[PDB]
Amino acid sequence: TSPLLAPVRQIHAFGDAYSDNGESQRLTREMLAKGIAGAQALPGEVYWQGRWSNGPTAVEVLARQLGAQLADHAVGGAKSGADNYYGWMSAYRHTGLAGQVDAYLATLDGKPVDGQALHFIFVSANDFFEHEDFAGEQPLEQLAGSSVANIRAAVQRLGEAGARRFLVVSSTDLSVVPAVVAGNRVERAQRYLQAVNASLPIQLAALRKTRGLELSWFDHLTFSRHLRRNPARYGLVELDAPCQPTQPSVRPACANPDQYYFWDEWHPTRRVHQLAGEAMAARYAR
Ligand SMILES: CC(=O)SCC[N+](C)(C)C
Repeated sequence: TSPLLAPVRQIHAFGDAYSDNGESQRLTREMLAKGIAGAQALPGEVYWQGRWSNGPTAVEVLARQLGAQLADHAVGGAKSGADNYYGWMSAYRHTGLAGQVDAYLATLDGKPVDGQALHFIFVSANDFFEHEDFAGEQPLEQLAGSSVANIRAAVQRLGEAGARRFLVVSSTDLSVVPAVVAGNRVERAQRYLQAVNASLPIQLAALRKTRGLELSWFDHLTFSRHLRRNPARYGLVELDAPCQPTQPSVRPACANPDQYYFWDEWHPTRRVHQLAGEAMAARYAR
């Protein structure tokens, strides 16, 4: 190990349902009130306080561990570019990573970026899910290259505006997601996530060096592989079945959710989010 990075007192989080701590719920409630075409209530009835899980997301645990306030801009469905898996949001708000970056910068209205705040980025899953669900054109190698470029551009744009500290999360292991397994798409997920995770850290290391940034890379795939190889160590028992099935329809939730890896068919449980948050916090002093 090298020296721990300096303490963190403010996080700005950008990303998708792996981080969202209430934004998709707030926005969809707004959209429903306004009669927006296509709007639906997200995340749904079988979720904890608007999180796409049964508890806090990894970034919420990271903030708790580190003693930081959290401004969590992440939106369930968010892609790495401007928009969302949920196409019907585009007309109302651009909620992808690039959209969230634009909205954060516009809220600053010329005032300075907090150079001490950690800019946490965790996105790309929906790039893959939209591509598979709506038969996207690109070869997965090209889709991964677009994901990588999008995330690099978000770091560059935040740095441009004055951000100095970043934590960028890798692709998760999409290959073990229950919906991917049920779609017989394990190899395509493997190929997509390997491409993102090989390229992105090399691009971010160059950007870090050029702009004098503090940028930490969190390898979520290494993290999940280690958990899923040694589950008993962490008190996990069921790695594959969702605790709270939703497809084809909502069924009764499992008795022992802290023994389950997956909450629904796409999203991990509060236990896994806890472990992930603790792992992410390990690079920083309290
Ligand atoms: C209830 C669900 O999660 S459906 C899948 C939606 N997703 C593509 C945005 C993850």
